[PDB]
Amino acid sequence: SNPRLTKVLDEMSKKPCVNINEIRKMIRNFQPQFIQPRNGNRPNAQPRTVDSFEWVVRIQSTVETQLLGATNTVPQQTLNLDISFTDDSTTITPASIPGSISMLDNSRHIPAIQSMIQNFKARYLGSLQDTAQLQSPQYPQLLAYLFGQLIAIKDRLDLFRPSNPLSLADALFGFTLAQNARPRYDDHRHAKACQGPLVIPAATNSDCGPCGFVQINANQGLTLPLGACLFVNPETVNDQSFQDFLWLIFATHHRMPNQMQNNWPFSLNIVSTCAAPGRQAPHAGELTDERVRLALDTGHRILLSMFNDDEETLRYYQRKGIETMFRPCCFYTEGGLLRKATRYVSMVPLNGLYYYNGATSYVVSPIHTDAHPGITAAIESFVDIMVLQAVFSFSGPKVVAAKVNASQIDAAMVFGPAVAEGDGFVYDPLRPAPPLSAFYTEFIHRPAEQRIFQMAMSQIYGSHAPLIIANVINSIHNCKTKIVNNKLRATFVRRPPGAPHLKADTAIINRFHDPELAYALGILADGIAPLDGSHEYNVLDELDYLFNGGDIRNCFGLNALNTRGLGQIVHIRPKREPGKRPRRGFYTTLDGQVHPVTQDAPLDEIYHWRDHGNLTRPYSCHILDSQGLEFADVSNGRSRGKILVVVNSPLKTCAAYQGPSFAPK
Amino acid sequence: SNPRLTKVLDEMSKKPCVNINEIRKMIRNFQPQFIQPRNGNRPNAQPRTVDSFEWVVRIQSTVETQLLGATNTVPQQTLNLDISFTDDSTTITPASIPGSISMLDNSRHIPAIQSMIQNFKARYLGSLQDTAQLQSPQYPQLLAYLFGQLIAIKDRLDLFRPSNPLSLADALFGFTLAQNARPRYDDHRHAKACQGPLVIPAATNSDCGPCGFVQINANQGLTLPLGACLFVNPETVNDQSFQDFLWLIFATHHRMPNQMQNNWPFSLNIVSTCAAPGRQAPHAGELTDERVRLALDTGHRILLSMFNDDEETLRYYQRKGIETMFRPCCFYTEGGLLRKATRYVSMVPLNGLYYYNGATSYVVSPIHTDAHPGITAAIESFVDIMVLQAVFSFSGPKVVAAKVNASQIDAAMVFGPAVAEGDGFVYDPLRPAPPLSAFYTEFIHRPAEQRIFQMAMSQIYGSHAPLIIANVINSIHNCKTKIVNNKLRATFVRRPPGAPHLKADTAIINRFHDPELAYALGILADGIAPLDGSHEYNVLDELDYLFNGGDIRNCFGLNALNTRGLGQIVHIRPKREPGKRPRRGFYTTLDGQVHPVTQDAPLDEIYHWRDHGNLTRPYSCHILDSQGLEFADVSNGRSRGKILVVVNSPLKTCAAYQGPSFAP
Amino acid sequence: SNPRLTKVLDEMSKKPCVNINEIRKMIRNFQPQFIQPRNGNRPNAQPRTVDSFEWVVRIQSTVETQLLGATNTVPQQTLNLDISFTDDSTTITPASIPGSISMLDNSRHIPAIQSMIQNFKARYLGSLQDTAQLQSPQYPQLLAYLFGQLIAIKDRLDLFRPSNPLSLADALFGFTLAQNARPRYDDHRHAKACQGPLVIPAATNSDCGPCGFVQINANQGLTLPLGACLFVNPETVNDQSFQDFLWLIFATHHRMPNQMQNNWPFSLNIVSTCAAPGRQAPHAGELTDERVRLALDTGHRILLSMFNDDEETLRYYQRKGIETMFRPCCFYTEGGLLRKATRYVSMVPLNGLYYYNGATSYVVSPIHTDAHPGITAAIESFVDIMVLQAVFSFSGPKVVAAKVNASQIDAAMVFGPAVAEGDGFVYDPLRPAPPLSAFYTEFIHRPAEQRIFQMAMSQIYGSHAPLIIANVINSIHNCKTKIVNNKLRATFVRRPPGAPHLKADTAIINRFHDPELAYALGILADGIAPLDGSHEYNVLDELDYLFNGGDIRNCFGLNALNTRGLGQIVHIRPKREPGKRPRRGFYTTLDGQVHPVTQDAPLDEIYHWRDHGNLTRPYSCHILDSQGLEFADVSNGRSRGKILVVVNSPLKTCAAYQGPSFAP
Repeated sequence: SNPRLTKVLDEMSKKPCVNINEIRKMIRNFQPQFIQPRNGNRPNAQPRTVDSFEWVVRIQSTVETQLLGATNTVPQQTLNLDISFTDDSTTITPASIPGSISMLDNSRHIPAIQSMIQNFKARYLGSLQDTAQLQSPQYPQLLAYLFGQLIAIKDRLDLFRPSNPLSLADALFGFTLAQNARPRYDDHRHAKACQGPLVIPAATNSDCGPCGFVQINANQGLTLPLGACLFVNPETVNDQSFQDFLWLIFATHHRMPNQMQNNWPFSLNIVSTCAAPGRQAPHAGELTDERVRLALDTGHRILLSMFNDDEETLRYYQRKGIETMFRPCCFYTEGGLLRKATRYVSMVPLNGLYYYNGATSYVVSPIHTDAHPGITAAIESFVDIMVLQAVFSFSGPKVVAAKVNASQIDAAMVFGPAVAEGDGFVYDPLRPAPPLSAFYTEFIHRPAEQRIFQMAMSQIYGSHAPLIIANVINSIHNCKTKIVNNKLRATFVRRPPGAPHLKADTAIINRFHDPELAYALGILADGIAPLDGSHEYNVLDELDYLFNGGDIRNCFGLNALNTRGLGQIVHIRPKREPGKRPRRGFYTTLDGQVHPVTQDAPLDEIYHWRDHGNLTRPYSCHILDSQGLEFADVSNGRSRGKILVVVNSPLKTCAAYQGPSFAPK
Repeated sequence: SNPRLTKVLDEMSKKPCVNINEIRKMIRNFQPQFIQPRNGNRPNAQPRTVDSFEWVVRIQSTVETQLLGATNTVPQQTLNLDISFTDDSTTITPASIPGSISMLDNSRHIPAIQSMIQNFKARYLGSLQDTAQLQSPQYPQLLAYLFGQLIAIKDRLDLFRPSNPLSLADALFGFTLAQNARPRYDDHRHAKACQGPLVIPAATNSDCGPCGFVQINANQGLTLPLGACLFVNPETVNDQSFQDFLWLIFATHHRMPNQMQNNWPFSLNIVSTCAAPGRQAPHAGELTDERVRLALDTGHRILLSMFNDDEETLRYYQRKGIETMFRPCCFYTEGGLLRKATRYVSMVPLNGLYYYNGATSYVVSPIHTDAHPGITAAIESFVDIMVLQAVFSFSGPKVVAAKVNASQIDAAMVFGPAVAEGDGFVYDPLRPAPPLSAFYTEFIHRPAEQRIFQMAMSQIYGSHAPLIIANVINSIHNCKTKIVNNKLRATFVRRPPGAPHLKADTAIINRFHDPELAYALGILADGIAPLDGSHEYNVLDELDYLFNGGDIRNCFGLNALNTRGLGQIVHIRPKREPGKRPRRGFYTTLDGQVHPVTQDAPLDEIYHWRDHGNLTRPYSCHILDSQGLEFADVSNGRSRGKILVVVNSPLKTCAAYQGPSFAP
Repeated sequence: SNPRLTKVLDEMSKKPCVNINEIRKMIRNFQPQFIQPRNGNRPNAQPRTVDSFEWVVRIQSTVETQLLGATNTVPQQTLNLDISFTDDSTTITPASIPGSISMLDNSRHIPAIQSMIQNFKARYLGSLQDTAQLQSPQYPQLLAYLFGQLIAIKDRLDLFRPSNPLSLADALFGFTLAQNARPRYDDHRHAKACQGPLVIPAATNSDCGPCGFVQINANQGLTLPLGACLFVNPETVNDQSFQDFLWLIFATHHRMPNQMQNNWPFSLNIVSTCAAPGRQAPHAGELTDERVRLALDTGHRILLSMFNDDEETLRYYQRKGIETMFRPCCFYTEGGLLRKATRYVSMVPLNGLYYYNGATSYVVSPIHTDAHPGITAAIESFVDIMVLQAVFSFSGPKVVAAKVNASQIDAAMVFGPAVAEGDGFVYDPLRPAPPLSAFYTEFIHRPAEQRIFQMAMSQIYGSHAPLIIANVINSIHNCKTKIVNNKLRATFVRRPPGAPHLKADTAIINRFHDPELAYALGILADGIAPLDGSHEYNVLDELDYLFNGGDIRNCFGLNALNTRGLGQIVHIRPKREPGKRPRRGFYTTLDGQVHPVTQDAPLDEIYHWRDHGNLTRPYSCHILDSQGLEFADVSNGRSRGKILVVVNSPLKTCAAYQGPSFAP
């Protein structure tokens, strides 16, 4: 019993959303055109070490409006997307909910492992023949996360070509470092990486690279260690690339923050049937580019075999790991927080029994070889943040404002039309700000911003939907981020810890980036209607739609003429009620003031809004309420013409303007 | 005929309880993080000897809630799950009920030794079957208990690095100890270990170490000793690991207190065809860690062989040997009631015939290889007590009070409808405190609790449950602990002298720990809702249910707002409903303090209680009864909000919340 | 529900496949004729050492056709069936699937040795049944593999007379070899034999040669060793032939590479009632050919006795030991894909108990007595690969290509209807070549291929098929070979450095050799017509079928006339059939080169291909697709002639052409 819900569901059924394969196909293979620090210009030559956490590759995209009837031409705007590309952040949390993390099934690792432990094992420990005690939990997650981090290191070094280079292996290990200095990469204020040169662990009897080793032979003993066990044939253990891959994984695991390092120990250790190949501990210049690449390949093969050859969750965890160092940069001065509350993947210490003999499959294009995986991971994340944006805004702007002496019992005041009763909260400013998990959770549980999310994600990803959905929900539940009174100034990565202040002391907490990108990519988009082609506009009625609780963005008939001469086009007068009583009218802006209008007068000096061109803040709630207005016309015609807007962006996907939406017709 | 019990049984059948194997598997590789003393904090450098009997390994677990559609920030709480770490108690008692202790069948042992004797042409008297049956039955129980005790000593001495350790063996054999000094690993008030260096028995003719030895000679008379006989092949008697294991057990048995060295003699006799290797008592440091590890492995091999290759009863007894060192601590004021009443194991002196020529089953994951055997052993006990709590709190909170005018009036004198009429007991304080056994014995044997406890245990364990049920029934049926009126303060391990009296002098004898742990583990949970995720409270009805005796712990809205609202959201006024004489509404707290409510006032001015976030004492029995009360809200429709709760405990298992319950 | 598969199964059932025995019988007495190097020609005098790893024994086979009613003389072609002769590879891997390796039952061995021990009054411990079951299972697999390797070494050294031979034993024991020199029979780059003279183990107290010896004494303890025990009667331990055989095996086992001497220890222990004869290591020439022949015979007798008198599994393992020297070579450009993926045998270390008092079954025709064991062993492998090829090429040619724009587009991008949609794979060349295992594993496990491969193998072999099926499935499921883009040139044995890229970079991974051999042998043949006798072609329809993707090898008329006509017999013109817009007919070759056909022209000017008489590459996948083409003849009705083909191969068997097929 909800007409809007059923209408939207039927629409989404009519025009299925574009599954992610198109996004991957489009983004996989273009190099960035130019990379520069977010605020300013790049220097002549890049410094020795990435040290300013603002460098961001950007993706230009512009809009030009064009129409006859206006006084002068309209200047073009630059809707460009940015990618953080330097700053670090955590993404792994221990919390969980039912679907947040699942354990794989060792239904094809147990037969072989038992048949290989029954024969080559001293004939005095007894016959095992039970195939039921080999039931340790199967959680091969953290390996993929570390793999992703390693790929991220490689990509970050490639993009920001430093002046004096070093081999990726050399930079990662950091042989020629100082006592407690930062690694060659990731050396800045926010950097979180174990400093100092990496230390090889020890010179024990049974070594097989960085991890422990146990053999199964007659004149020996057998005792499976506690962590994970990767049972492999003697052929590969004595191979070369595999040893290098193990060393690389170990190396990237010891650069995590010390505390998080203690939480999730690197417990891998291999068991086979041949003599232990002593640890090699490469140093100075043993590993080189091609050898590293070969090791990466073999490692990917190993991980795929560990995942029961799933390759869709593998790519998921790999993306999530690579996301600690690449991520989209917000676009609105509000502060770019919608991402910060959706970035956590639950995890558990790795464990289980794994057997690896061959390949069992071949994937045409794995993530680790696609010409800068960082960008593709960042955009793969953005294509989800935008869907979340679309679902939250399904009802209204969902503002959160500040008022002094607000009741510390309930924080729900009605703001007027265009803001549904549920949303539109308020909070005292002089006390610590709210936690921002006290709103989102309340938003994504209702059976209107839930089913939409369900079906949209289902169409985007298909069978491997639940995992993402479940996980993101968990992220929302425990997010410590808080709302703040500051601005990002649109040329920063983080709020400058000075005294930026809000224009209206309020924050809209459901906008992350302009919906135009959502339309272009084909994903779901809401509210705001698309602007790419000829449009019939009726100012005399569009403006009316505005003052009764709209937003200017839908009203592309106004922005065109905002200061091109709208003045001598339309007048506003209080009301001409021919009967009961001649009362006067007024309107309320996003602030509290309720300045009124008494007589006929040109519109240009009653509202007088800032003119950006044809790209205004979509959820700014310019006017909340207004009663008693007429909007007379002051020119025959000249208020029922045409307008043409052209937007060309480099990320136009395959099915660009054929996606579901429910913006006013 | 009872409907509630039928409903509970049906629900339990439909939703099976979690198998024990998951709980075992999820602890094998748990790394502890806190080893602080229970009360204070770790000193800079660890001592040289385990003296303060207050240390505890703390399994931290955090819960924090949030008020959806509000700007309030409730501080996060802490589920402090404490495991006692240095304190000695006894879990052995020679008193058994019919099913308590079984007799492992010697079906596969007698024929092998018969054939051995026949092959080596030894002249024995009488068919070995009847002589085995009457002369020596087959009870190997003891030899597993000592093994568990040894593992526990190792684990204890490992976790608490005493600033200059020696070895497992050097702190066990008491080399360089004064004749009155206590062993290094256990030196504190009221310990349970004999002191001074242990003395090896005199070297007689034939010895296989610390126990007698008898060799079987061709064409020569053979007569068995009186204890237990462990026939072995000659290849093993000359092994170093075997003798080292034997020595370690002998040492562990001569360290338990003096009086139990004359009731459970460690009698054993190795029999083989070798030449008596003679005892080679290790004297100086000569038992290195790898040698001790090999000793433990071979020992577990022999033990598992003796138990007819069962590995389940063996695991049970090995664990029961460990609680003598590692115990699960209580989480309430008047604790040490459930654990103190379920620890004993019925036992018989070690005797019978055994045979070990080679191992047959390869146990993949024995106890002693876990990350820390103490923790694994303690958690299983915790599960047992959790289920026992679940069954006990099936029909109320089971209060016991100390009212001076106890004789003048009968029971149900003070406890209104809250405490189910039939589960409240009183006793005048002139006499000493009663014996807890009296109450628990009557509690357990009611058909309603029996028929459910049996099913729960059977689901948890399976074919091996009956031993555990019988043993716990015996233990609870045999307990000397008294319900002492004093308090524990929840910041100690042993009750300190001079502690203050309990709250209202009413001990509650069901609680041992919060049920959230039981929910997380996926085991049977009592009638408490699981604070897991999104909740939709309604403060009016919720509050009304409280004043009918219900537990505040089932009221989420109140706990969330305990000090952040409820002074501007809800009021209390007397009911003026009919035209009859107006009456002053009143409600009765636990101690019989009838409280009158004459003039309507904000709730926070009529009733109070400490704010523990959302973790309040489950069965605190706050309001016994109330009559004539009304609750009206004074907020413009924002008294029906939503809350979110997150419980990220580190001991969550596979069956997260799939376990049965009473009030879903 | 699948009709094609049902038809194939019905046809296979109606026409049984040839039993393996005929193939074995038709090779026992085959005399090879050519021993030239694969590439060049035999030098005047043979070398003194086997170095060039390119020699091959060539089984020549000739086919020549004739155009009935014509004066043309097509030159005779040559089915070059090459058998690699000096090249070492490994066919051992410790990785098994459930049916891969069985455990021969010790039903008839334990009782005999039990009775022997009882008769000789030896004091043993424990009934031998359970000790056999747990302490030592019965896997004699290894000792047959070494025997096969020894036979193979003999055969290799025999065929290639190295201009001054010494003996089987003098080239095996490495007498007079430098500490770095390699053994005479195997001295070349990337060999697989340990170098230098082999060193005898030290002479201890009791030895029956190169292995330990234990005698059973009346009224004396007896304890078995840890490896395998081979009880024998005293009459044999003192025999010369037995010890010579034992020495030969020991020598062969110490010559295989160093790293497999520590994973498959040659552990054995003779047990008897004699006096330890002591090791008598032959040192100078003292193993004459007749003595070695006797050694081999007695050895095969003992082996057959150990295998429960099976002689089928024994033959299989003996053969599998030989391919390590003799392999069947490929007959295509991108070969070494099928044989490289089906060679491994799952194995377990040698152990258990055995008993040999006298032979019981007299195998008439053992392997080692054949004219040349290498050839006989290689041919059986060839049969296995032939059947495997037959099953693989059941639904198309299974192409794999290297297109740079692989990611941008999905599969079926280039391969028209010719390559069954679902059997074409691509990969960008930026990454290294994929693993062949990935493709083959998916190929084999489809139900359609499984249900036919099983039946084919069962018909060929019988009760012993399941071992072979399981072992081949394991091997193919475990292969490290990569699909390297390079070419082989068909005039070598090992891929030479610097060879040119493949044709269109598209490897085809079904072909191993021409199906005419499979037809002749009477085994299952893929969907290729057998060019046997009189044929009645019709060039028009035949040519039309080609341009629908069919294989040119099924078009006899075209191949016969490839360069003798088809420039004056048939023309190609665009189809002008309807009144719609005329369109330029086009056809697409393998590499996606769309070819337009605008003006009608003689066929030889539109399409070309090399003339190999009538033996063209079977699955070359010439024309993927074509649309809008017409074929009209310009000869006065002499385009429907007859042809004759004669295939007088020297390895024809009884079931000449009675085997099943797909397109009869």
